[PDB]
Amino acid sequence: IPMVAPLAREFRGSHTHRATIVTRVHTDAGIIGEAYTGDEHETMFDIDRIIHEELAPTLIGQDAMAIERLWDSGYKVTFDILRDRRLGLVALAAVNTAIWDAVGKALKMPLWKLWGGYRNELPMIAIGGYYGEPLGSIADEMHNYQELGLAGVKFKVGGLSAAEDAARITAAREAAGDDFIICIDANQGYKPAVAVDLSRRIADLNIRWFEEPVEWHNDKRSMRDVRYQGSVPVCAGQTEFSASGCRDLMETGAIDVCNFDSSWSGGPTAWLRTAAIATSYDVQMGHHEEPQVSTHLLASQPHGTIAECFHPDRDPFWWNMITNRPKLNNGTLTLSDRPGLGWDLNWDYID
Amino acid sequence: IPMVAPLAREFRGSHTHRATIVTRVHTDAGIIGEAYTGDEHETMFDIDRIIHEELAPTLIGQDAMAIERLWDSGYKVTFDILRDRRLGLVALAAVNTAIWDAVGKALKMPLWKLWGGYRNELPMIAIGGYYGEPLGSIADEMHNYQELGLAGVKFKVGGLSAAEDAARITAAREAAGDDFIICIDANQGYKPAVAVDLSRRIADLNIRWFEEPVEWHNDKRSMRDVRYQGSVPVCAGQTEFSASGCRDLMETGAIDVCNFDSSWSGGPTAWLRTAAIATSYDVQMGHHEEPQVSTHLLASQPHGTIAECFHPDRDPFWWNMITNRPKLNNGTLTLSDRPGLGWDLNWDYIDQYRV
Amino acid sequence: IPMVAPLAREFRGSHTHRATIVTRVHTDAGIIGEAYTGDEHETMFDIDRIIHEELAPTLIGQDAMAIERLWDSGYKVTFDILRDRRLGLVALAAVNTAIWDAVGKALKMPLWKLWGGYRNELPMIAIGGYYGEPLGSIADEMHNYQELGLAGVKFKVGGLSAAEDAARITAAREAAGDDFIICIDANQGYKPAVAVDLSRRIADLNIRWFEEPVEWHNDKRSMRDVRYQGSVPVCAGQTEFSASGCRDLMETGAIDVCNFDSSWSGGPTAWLRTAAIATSYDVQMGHHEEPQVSTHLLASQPHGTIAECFHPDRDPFWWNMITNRPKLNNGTLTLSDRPGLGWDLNWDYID
Amino acid sequence: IPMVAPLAREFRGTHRATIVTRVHTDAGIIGEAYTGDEHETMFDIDRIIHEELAPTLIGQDAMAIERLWDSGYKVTFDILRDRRLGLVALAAVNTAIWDAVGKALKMPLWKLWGGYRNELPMIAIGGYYGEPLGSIADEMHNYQELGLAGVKFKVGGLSAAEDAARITAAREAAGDDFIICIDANQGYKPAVAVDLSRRIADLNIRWFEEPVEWHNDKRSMRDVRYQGSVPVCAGQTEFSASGCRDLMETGAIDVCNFDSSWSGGPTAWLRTAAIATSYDVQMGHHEEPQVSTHLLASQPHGTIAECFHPDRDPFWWNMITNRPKLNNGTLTLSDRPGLGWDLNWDYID
Amino acid sequence: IPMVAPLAREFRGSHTHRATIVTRVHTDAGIIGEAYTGDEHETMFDIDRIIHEELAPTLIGQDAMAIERLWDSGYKVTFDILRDRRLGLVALAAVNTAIWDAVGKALKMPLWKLWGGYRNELPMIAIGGYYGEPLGSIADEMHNYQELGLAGVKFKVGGLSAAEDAARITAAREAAGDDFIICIDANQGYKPAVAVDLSRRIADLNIRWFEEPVEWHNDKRSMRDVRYQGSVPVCAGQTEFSASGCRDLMETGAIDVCNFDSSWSGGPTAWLRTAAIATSYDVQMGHHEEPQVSTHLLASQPHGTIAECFHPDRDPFWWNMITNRPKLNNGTLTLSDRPGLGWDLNWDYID
Repeated sequence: IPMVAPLAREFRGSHTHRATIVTRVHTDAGIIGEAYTGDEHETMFDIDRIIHEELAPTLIGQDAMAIERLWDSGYKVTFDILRDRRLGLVALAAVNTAIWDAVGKALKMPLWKLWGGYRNELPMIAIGGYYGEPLGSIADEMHNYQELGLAGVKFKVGGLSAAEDAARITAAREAAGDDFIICIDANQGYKPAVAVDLSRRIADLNIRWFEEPVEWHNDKRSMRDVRYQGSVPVCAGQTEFSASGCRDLMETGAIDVCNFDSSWSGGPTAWLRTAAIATSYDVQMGHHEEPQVSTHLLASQPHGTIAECFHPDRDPFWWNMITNRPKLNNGTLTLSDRPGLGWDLNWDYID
Repeated sequence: IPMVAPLAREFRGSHTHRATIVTRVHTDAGIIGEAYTGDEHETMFDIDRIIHEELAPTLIGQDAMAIERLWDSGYKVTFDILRDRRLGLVALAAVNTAIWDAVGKALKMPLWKLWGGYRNELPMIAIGGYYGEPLGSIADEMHNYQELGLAGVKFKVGGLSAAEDAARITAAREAAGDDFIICIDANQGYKPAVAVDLSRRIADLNIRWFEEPVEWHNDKRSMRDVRYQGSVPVCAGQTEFSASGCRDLMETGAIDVCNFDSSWSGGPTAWLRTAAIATSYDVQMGHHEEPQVSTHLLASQPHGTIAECFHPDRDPFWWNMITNRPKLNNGTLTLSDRPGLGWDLNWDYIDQYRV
Repeated sequence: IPMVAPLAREFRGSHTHRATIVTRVHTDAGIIGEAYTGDEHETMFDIDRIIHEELAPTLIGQDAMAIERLWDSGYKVTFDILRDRRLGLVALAAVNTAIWDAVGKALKMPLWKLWGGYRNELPMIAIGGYYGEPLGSIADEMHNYQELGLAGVKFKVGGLSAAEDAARITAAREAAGDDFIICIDANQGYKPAVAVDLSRRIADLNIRWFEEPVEWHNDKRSMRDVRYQGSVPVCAGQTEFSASGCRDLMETGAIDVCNFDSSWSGGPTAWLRTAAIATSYDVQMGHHEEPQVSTHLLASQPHGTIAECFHPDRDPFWWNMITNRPKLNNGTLTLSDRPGLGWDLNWDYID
Repeated sequence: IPMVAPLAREFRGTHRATIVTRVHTDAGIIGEAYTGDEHETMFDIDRIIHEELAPTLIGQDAMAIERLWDSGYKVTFDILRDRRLGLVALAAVNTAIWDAVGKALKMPLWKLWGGYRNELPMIAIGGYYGEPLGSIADEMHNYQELGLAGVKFKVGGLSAAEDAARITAAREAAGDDFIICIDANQGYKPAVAVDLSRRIADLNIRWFEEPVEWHNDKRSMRDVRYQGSVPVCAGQTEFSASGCRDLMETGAIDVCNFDSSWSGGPTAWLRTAAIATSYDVQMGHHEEPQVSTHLLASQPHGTIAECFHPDRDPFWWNMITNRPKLNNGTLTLSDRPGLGWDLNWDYID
Repeated sequence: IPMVAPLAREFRGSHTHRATIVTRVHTDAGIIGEAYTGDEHETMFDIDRIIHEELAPTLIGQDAMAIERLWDSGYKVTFDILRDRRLGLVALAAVNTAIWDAVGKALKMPLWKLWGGYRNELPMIAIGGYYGEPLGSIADEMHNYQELGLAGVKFKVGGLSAAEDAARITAAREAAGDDFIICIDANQGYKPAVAVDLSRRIADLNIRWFEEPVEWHNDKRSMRDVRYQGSVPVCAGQTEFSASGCRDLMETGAIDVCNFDSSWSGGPTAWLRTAAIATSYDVQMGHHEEPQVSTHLLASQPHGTIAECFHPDRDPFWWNMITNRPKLNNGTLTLSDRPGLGWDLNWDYID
């Protein structure tokens, strides 16, 4: 199926702001592959430019079925020495996502199955527990996510001290009950000793995992210590650039869960390689937000964990962009059989 | 001490069965080295062929005293790339053990001493806790073991959820009291996360060690993690083919104790290499089953731990094969000064099950 | 700022004994660099011989300002194949510390500031808890240290069973109360299993760190395990000959704190290098004894920890050698703004 | 010396862009320096310098380097932007502070940072594809004229065969006594890089900089190091001392060219240097000669300073009016305090 | 067989000098285990002292047949944290070797065979090529070693540039011809770059191995590099304190041959463990000098290489202390069936 044209529409919404780039790739057949990815702002147009003048050229007229070849060719945009490597990886991820959506449709295959079809449903939690209580107190916020029918939450920490953040984590546990998944994300905020201290303080609250517990410079070796001296499993990966970066994390013994973001690292083709390596290390797979694509990627794997999304006011793109978004049935989301990503977009909202 | 002949006597005995080969190395002096090794059944005869057709040629007429020269030549049988590598290892181990017995007798030295002589006594446990209670309830099984003089038990697990298995281990601990050693064996049965769950659940039960907790493909690194995220020491090495494999285990930080099985990996010569490696990594040595050889090996090393055997039902050989077997006295077994393995084989028994 | 002469003044003092070599480096200016370092009794004269016959010829006439150059040529004394490598390392440190004291003075800069200037105040613990109770019972001793203004103690262990030594530590904790710092020092006396056992027992006594828990031959890896299987952080680095040796310790994941001794392996120049290597591994810096120098080294670093000393009956030097010794204030110490090491040696004592 | 103010003067000469950072003190001392070559993000890094860094410095003791550097380090914690922005803003401030404390102490940085030596060879970065500076032979001779010690020849863009030919040419034109480092800019496939390395084993190449693709450089360039014939150099792409420790721990490099203006300033660069000594790796430095000359000179394992042709980099040549004269490709630093450079305010405006 | 008395006889012979300790372990049987170990001169009486006051107490009345037990008990002497660890290792080694000779005699087994019996025949080379040419010119020296029947020489280097040393090595190869083994030893004298350069320079002279090429501090990694960037095998280990240290050199991929010295690190019991570690690493075994002991250690091992001795003028102890050295034939030495080390010491030379 030759490709005829890749177009891209730019978004922006407030709540400070949410942006994304809808990418579509029309083919010589009647199929149009589409997916929106990346929530990037200040660099949204340098990325859109990379897609039209750098990636577009090596795609137009190519067989959309030979993904390895196309991906191999577009992977050169990550070689530019003068710009932030992410601009090339996010652009590449955008085209790789839209293409994959096209191939699935052309094979009449939902992406969760084309990628392995381990299962068509998984739990989904919400990223909350933001400092400042912009969503109310931990009690109200936690109960709101339950009413929404979510499986659990990715509670934010890393801003206060072990003791203080330990209270907040405890408040959540008590408000939601034991029948709620609770993960904690530090965003690389703690120094190794603080994170260990915290890890031990909540050893009894049943925390799913401690996401990016320590500072950035030596996170591999440091979260490894937090992992072996702490009481809760460690998760990371979103900050890596490629599969090689997630492998190094795994080799260092720093993680239990890898949350490599495909929208940030070159698309599903890159994420599926990380996925395969995770099996050889017995490491579970996760995915930093991006529900529109994580659900399929995760579900498709025997080691996939949970899917993540934000509160409707934190992220409008997932609650409005999709009109056929499955109903949360007791925390778990079941993917349909609709080929590709199988999503129905909302063009009135798009504009 | 020239090599005149190798006699092989394999035999099966049902309890579903117990098999082994008895190897005998005759010498031009009066001496006759012998020992029974391994528990191969379906491949037993392939191993027999490797022994007489591949190993005997390099032994007959050679100086049994130059064990390294002999081991070096025979090691090549493990090079065949079209067969299971274990066949060559079990063959090499069988003959190697026999020779050591011969040299022990020629030197009028009991192996536990000729190999080191750290001590001549050590505790022994029984491998039990089988699912299905084939030996009675957990309680009855431990009591039977204590009354038999055993030091403790290597309890089976790896077949249920962390909750279930933890409950089963409690019973065992609860039924035997504190003066009893308790190790657990999952046989590579759990997924890392589950192994860790269990490990922490039995943290206050004084569990000697968690043997082979995780699945086979990534066992080294995964059990490494069960070792640092869990609460109990970890043991492995039995599934390794050689000393190198064990070294990787120790270099990975996977084990606290290595249970390299000599009968399965080239005999005492290779085991002692592994045990030497173990000392540089401060890893304690253990040995999976084979009490007729492990007692000497483990007793000779400064870092040796405990020997293992089964219930007479599970394994009839240890109890019926040896005649001058020492009486278990309150968990420990002390070796005599009898040269070599110093064992007295019961040929009425052997003759009864020869094949 | 050239060299005019190196003066050495050896002396012993009995309580087995306390020995040390005072070194003075004279400049063409009116400045004299001086410092006492070590505690090498029997090999004392051997060291002074190295200082005079091997190092002096590479310093006289040279510029003291070029620390890196003088160091690089002096390090040759560590190459001798026929003697303990410590001999050459101690001699190089003896002159290296004095030289630093000289440029410190010639720059009107107190060493803690010249070497980084992170802070100018830090806690100090006493190294006691000796088997045989040479300073009374554990209760009397901890109190004796509290009355002196010390922040805590580094308790000696490594000689008895985990249970016994665990009771000993509980005694010190129970006597001092919670507002006291407690570290334990095994001096490479335990087997890993015993160390991990002990570590779990004292888990509720809030131990700052477990210094050199295991036997020497496989210490790196063995203590890494006591770190991941145990409950308290591990410290080591004094037994190491160089920055590289401390790096291995760090690369193995063996330590939480590196206590590399400036005086035992080259001097401040080597110590500072190890400190930089530690920042890269999120490892904190400590320093085995040598308060007359450790205070300046540790105070300058952002990851610096605690300074250490001995009871006056154990080490008369730190307590009698310095006439302007800083005052302990509820466990803390503060350095003046005086150039170099800023110390006033009591010559009424050096005799 | 307390901070009284930090002034930022950025300018532009396909382009050259830098920020001249100046740190005013309570005394009459002003720590100044220009650092890095950011053009697109220039104004964002300038903003980080005044809105995020300035507050942590005004009224502080410039002497306590560790303390100041330690609080300004958080500019690198922002998860929503290139990490390089804070890193660059931090280097700018840290570099200007060093010159200040250097001037306050009457010490030239090359000596204050160690003072191993005051002289070192300097090579130029050239041999650009397209021959913008003329044929290889003429560009080599041109650098010979200028008295440079050698060149850092660009490669990584053609076949092992072609680049080897280009590199040979250079050897042919320059002679034997001329340093020749090659630079791929992470452009080769491991296999191709070994091929090139082997082919040039007799041209006496000083080192091979960033030979293989970025994604797995550590392990990959390490293989080039062991399967090839010439020493490998990398580090400029690392964000920190830790990244550099990794290249070293992996056995990837022979020389580390960590870039000071790019990763936090001299305070960070000197940490990577301490580390390197423990691995016996030599220290190099990606361009920025106005700062690298002192850093490298001060270390016992220092190697070479780098600069560009007057056509490619006007700043070094036009801004500092008292650049040392080259002698057989070697450069001697003066005893002037701090960095000792005298900017050209005419050119600045 | 019980031990009744450990007798030591200090040895001092001028050439600077050769010193050694002749240790004799007496038993209630006829047997007397005897041997002379290492070369310590000034620390000599310290070592001798450690033997009588620290080790003899743990041997008298004991069973010499229980080596592991005895060795494990003697090891504690290497625990003294206040003195060069070598003193205890050398004392431990003296006692251990003497005991092995006793058990070999009690078992009527020659050690080479009791330790393995791989072979009773191995080649021997001489340590030579000393700077200053005190043993004549290179050619003269090579021809000397050949007329003596030696199989080769261990040529000294590490003092000059790669070029000049490459020529010294060239002179030797050219004076000895190809029928000669040529190993080189830098005694940790070069910098990595210079050693690689020298290694690449001599790639055609057929050099058996490059011994301790680089400086001490980071020798493990730095020699791995010499090994992979150079052209000749690398040998080291004699500078290591234990088998763990040799295990580290192996895990780092630094050597091809391990020349761990028994008389310097705890004796045969220790060296045999290192030998076993070495087979799991496909690394060959060597032995820094001590031919009176190494001949048996190396021959017993299937991966043993070459025994080393000195020129009669560099060391008279191997040529005069052993009244019954087998004669060199075609550069190889052949061991007899005499129990233990099977040597007849020259008591004339001893008194």
